[PDB]
Amino acid sequence: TRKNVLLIVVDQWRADFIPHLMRAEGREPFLKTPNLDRLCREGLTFRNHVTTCVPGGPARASLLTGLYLMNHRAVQNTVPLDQRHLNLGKALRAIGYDPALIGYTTTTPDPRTTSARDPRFTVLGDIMDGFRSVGAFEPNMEGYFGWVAQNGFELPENREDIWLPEGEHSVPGATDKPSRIPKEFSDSTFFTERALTYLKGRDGKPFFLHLGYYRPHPPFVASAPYHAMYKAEDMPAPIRAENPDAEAAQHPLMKHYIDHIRRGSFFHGAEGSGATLDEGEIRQMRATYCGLITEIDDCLGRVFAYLDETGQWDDTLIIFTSDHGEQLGDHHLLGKIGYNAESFRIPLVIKDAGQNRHAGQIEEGFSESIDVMPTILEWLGGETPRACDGRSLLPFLAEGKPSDWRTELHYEFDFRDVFYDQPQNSVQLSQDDCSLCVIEDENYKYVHFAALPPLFFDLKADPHEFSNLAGDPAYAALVRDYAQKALSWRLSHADRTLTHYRSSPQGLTTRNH
Amino acid sequence: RKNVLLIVVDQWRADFIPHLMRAEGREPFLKTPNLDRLCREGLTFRNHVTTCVPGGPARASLLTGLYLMNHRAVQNTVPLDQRHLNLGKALRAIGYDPALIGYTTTTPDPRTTSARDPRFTVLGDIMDGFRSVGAFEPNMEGYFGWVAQNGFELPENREDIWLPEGEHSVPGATDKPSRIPKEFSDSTFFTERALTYLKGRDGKPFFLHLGYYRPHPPFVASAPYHAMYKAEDMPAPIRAENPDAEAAQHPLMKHYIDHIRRGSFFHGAEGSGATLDEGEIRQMRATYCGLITEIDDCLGRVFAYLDETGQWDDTLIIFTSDHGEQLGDHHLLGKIGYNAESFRIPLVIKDAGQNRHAGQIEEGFSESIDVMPTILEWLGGETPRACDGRSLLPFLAEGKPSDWRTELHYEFDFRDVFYDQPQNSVQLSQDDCSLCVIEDENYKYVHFAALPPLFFDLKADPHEFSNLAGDPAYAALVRDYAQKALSWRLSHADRTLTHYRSSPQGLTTRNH
Amino acid sequence: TRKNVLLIVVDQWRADFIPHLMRAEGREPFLKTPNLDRLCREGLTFRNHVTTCVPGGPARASLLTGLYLMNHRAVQNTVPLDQRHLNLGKALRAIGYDPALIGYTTTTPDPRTTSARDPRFTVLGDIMDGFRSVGAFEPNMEGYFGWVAQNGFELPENREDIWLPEGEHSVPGATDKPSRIPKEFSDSTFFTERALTYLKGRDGKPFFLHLGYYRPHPPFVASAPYHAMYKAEDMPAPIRAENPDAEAAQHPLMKHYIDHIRRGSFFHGAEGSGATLDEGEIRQMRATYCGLITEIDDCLGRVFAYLDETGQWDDTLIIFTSDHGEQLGDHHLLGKIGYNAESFRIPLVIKDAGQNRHAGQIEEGFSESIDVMPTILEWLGGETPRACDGRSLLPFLAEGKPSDWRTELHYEFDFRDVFYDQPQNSVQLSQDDCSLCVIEDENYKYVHFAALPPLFFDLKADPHEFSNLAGDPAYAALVRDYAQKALSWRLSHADRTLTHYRSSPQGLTTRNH
Ligand SMILES: [Zn+2]
Ligand SMILES: [Zn+2]
Ligand SMILES: [Zn+2]
Repeated sequence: TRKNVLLIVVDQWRADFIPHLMRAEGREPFLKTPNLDRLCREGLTFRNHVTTCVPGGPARASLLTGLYLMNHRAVQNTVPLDQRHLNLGKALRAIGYDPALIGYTTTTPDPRTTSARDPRFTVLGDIMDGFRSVGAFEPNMEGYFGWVAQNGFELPENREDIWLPEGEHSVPGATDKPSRIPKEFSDSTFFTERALTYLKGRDGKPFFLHLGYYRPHPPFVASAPYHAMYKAEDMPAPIRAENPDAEAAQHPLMKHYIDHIRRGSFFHGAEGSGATLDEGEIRQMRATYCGLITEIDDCLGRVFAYLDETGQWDDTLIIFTSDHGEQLGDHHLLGKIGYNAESFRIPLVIKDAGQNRHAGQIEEGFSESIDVMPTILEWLGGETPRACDGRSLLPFLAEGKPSDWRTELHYEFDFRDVFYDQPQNSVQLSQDDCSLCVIEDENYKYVHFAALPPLFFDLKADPHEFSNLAGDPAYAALVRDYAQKALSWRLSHADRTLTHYRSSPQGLTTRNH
Repeated sequence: RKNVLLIVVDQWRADFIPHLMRAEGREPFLKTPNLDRLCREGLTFRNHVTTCVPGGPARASLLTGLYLMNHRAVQNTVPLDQRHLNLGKALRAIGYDPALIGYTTTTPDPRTTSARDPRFTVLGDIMDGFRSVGAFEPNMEGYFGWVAQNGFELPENREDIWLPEGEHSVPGATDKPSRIPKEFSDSTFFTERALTYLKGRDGKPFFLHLGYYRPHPPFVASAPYHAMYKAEDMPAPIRAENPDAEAAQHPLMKHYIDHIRRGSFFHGAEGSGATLDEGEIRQMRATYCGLITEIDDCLGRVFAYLDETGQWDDTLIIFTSDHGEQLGDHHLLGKIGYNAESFRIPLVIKDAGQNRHAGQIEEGFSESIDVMPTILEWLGGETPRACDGRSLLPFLAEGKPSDWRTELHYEFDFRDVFYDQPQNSVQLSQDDCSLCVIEDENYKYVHFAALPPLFFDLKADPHEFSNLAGDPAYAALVRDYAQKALSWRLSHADRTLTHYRSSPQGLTTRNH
Repeated sequence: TRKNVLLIVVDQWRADFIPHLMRAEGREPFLKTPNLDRLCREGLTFRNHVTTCVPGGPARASLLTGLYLMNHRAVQNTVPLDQRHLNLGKALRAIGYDPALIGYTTTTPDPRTTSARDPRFTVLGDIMDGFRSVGAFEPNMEGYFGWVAQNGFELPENREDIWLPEGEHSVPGATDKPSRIPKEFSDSTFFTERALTYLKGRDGKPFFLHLGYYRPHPPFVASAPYHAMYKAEDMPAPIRAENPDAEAAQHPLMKHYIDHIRRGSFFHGAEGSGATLDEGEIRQMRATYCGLITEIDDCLGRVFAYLDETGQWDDTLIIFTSDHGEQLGDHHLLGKIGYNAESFRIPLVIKDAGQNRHAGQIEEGFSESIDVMPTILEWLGGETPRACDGRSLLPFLAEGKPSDWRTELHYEFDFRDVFYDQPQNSVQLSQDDCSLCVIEDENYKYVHFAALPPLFFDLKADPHEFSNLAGDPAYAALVRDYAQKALSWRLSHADRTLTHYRSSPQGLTTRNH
């Protein structure tokens, strides 16, 4: 009996940019993703999914280890992932699968096990040990640019200028002008061709493949025709306080980011404050973001076609997800940082082999990126490792939400200094005191900071997190309650590596409950 | 020439230190002349706690500088991941031989030793990274063989040496001596190993962990210590109306009242730990002081040798206990649960030379995890990045650093081990069988992972009888303490590699 | 300031197929290698280089760890390489260089660090830990066949039938017909393409690249026009004994190989004994073999072009070599097996940076495959690891053969049973007794078997190893001496990982001599 797994991981794709969910609420989608729509219609779409941390580094450690950031300790980009942790790659090998990966993991190696001069200590990060690279973005995007260059397209002196907007009158920033690279040499095409190459090599033998897409990560410019596909005026408006300073008044960490986030990190060549973008420009960006999205969908179309032609579609567990979200103007922020819901809320669509008993349904239960790894391993016939914080989602594909499933969503962020951003200057704390965790449900959200003020939100009254109730004596019992939940969640999720073992007079044994 | 002598007694309560009784205006109800010497020449810390219980957790913390939340040796019989740097490994790194006497009750790491390994057969064994120079060993064979080799005839069942004298003497709280003379006591044994080690060193610099088993039970003493102290001159137990009144406070208290047995505290006895009368509890307390005095006599022997050989003034001497003991407080026997008497332990530090703070009594909030950093940096080393604890040296200089902790912290995990199954009582799986405590001079907040929490007003209710955590009027305070506890957890997440960075320039490191 | 190493490693390319050396000897070359000729013209050609063991797995382990087989213990294909041993990848990372690699290493993993179900324990071998893979043959050649499918070429049901000769009923075996794959999709073009991709991605940044070719490894069939590039009539005749049995009678190990080697392992779909190929058939094979070589040369052309275009040629150390030789019908043998010189004799050409001071010259010092790794590491500024048996060749590019250079060549072969061949059933020995070592110089060769008769050859009279003297009482003193040399070698090359260390009153110390 052949079983395949296709993990599709996009980067920076928000939860609320999924047509199938828009349609269930009664809205007409403002973008098109027909191939995703097929996955959706044929599988289970998760409405309330979060990555348990951001940015890419931490988010991928959580995704590829089943561990919360509090256990995996890859707290930011550039911070080492301890190699004691069992990653998805190493686990799949232990059950006979070859862990093929396309994309990147943005992982910083363990310094105890590699030379200080290792080139990998020179970039944000590199591919996690334990996977087989079959199409790397590679440090500095070299895999891609080499591939562009070997395809006979002549790149500019400064290679990233392929993402300047086209035409010698066009200002960098939000744009309706295409990029300077053709769609047949887009990074999304690059990864897709690597998938097709790999799958064709396999020639019907069972596979695991992590298919990583860079998009819709910035820079926010798209190859033709995706640049003009959608109109600014059809995009939803950003949700924000009256001006950048009103937003900044909420919390010191909010202020650092409002005061520090640059347009140049989201639009190639652009200059100035991300927070000072006007509504018109955010709308345009947003439409470019929709283009990038639809290109991925066109791309998934090719991968699905090859599975159909080779009779593999019904043999394959396809999971579609993102590593993290993106502010996209919400609360005057660009990117993924801080405590706001849009940075953590990501899509999850799972299509079982065969005809899916819940095909087309929308699951409301609270899932977390740490759940993916246990799901895959259980589905391929293996055990969920003891150390994992996450739990297999497979019951959702069966009877439904287990009776003891989590009742709140959990996520974390660590803002200690790295080489390109120094929150600690703004916040005046040392690195071991720069974190927060979040506890959220249908009615409230509590953000607790290691050593700064807490935030509490009535999501019925204030669903966009504008009014901190945390200092209001009238809410003492409620904030108590949520602090207590958060505390119990920590206690219950201390490291589990060896805590199930026991010496006894009858020798070493294991406890299963 | 710098020496370190770490005396770790077992089960010795914070509030059985004469020096502190005297400062409080009381007449010591026991005598510890030698420890009294240390306190007079040194600093006594009055608010010191072990960050967990029982003996393997407490010692993992003590010997790694890590809270239970990071060392994960959450109970006796639960393995200690060997990734964690221990005191002995650290000492070797700064050129000290980590000589150890007694025991650490450490369960080894399954990933680095065979399942058939004999050490997975006992509660625990000496920790990797030390030089054993006098092992209680597993099953206490090191001691027993020493008794046998000294020519003392042992009974069929060896532990019957701690049956009380006389074939008509009732096992239990007893006024009769043990069936072994003091010259073959376990405390005499450990002391003889200590003296052998020290004399072998012949003046060369030294680290030594001098472990004693006492006042661990059984609560029975060699002559004359059985009689030395009187049950009429002991402090009364502080407890509720009856077992059930106390049981009713919390489901874990119920578990322990309902299950602690007398045989775990007096050899061959049986019946319930909770149902001892105040008369019996006081007799027990008399035996305990006896065993305490016997340790003091022993340390006299070890201190004497230090004086003779000119080493006393070079030797950082640290006196402490792995954990406390209820002694019938709250109808409990042992070191379990959340009550302060299981966690409050002694700490007395005598520096080299003349002590700037000789005889003084420190009030700052110290924790067992601080001991290791203290030793290491005293001998010229660094405090490892990974340690939750902090060096105590500033207290022996100018005093409490302006950024010292303002609360005490301690944890307890009560998952099923092979001789007690609290999961049956409280109906939780193992990963939810834990609590942490957060305590200052005014309140204490005991938070459970999956049972109702406890909150006490320490002024009005210094002995933890009236849970206030469900009083709506207390919402804001109970929040505050959950809030502190939550910040402590966040702030004390594992730090092994979280200080490193990659950069355009290569691998670097943040100090702050 | 800028320093590149390109290590080119071909497979099964004999040392006596190097035009530069043939011209030096006075012979008109029977094949063409202009691009290799350029390296020779500009660099140093070593006429007496050997691989210290065969076949692929073991030879590569030696090449890439600097260790003799007596120390790396990867004694055959399928046998694990202990990971305690430090390889080229790991060394390079420790001096700041990315260990990019193309091709394959056929390394069996270390079972103590990897699960028993790891799919890498299912193939002959896979890529060695420590290298970055930027162009894998992959297990099964999937990487290549994936790249052919994706180029739009329609592969047969049994993919490997691309190497059946052209035509409805051309007889498999030594052939003059082309293969059924166009040259634009040959394996040689695949490895090349991946090379160019890699270099184009680097974009001037210093690099290390292991550029591996599969050719001229069998099957012996070539894409058009390489199939008819050379004529049987012009190919050197095989050197062999009068008949197979006569060859067999020299030693039980030879007899086992004569009796078991099949034409199918060298011509795809062929049947019969490789031993029984007549000389016409062998000459045909030799011609096709030259076919594949010149295809490689053509390919090195494109790579050298790109270094020339980009101004990198003068900044690049280029080392050209092979993992092992090939009997190519000599002694009635096909493959790389036993003790004969042609299985071990391999090419080495080294072009230093700048204008080489020994350009064109031919070095005669005895070099071994183990010396390559130290050479590269010293040239890049690092140190020769203390464990290495090999020694740096850079003095040859400076003043010349060091005054204490080895005075003999050493190589080894272990013939314990593997899944696809079982010499233990022929020679009746247990696996720890199934080895030989060779010691050879310009005048004598000694072959020492662990548990079979030894062999001794006078190479002036009998340069082709036909007349074993080892049992002639008149050579007892000479055999003694060579056995004594062999013994002294074993003793002086015992594992050095930690033997330079000492405890002392002062603490831990190191002894440099
Ligand atoms: Zn990302
Ligand atoms: Zn203890
Ligand atoms: Zn080979």
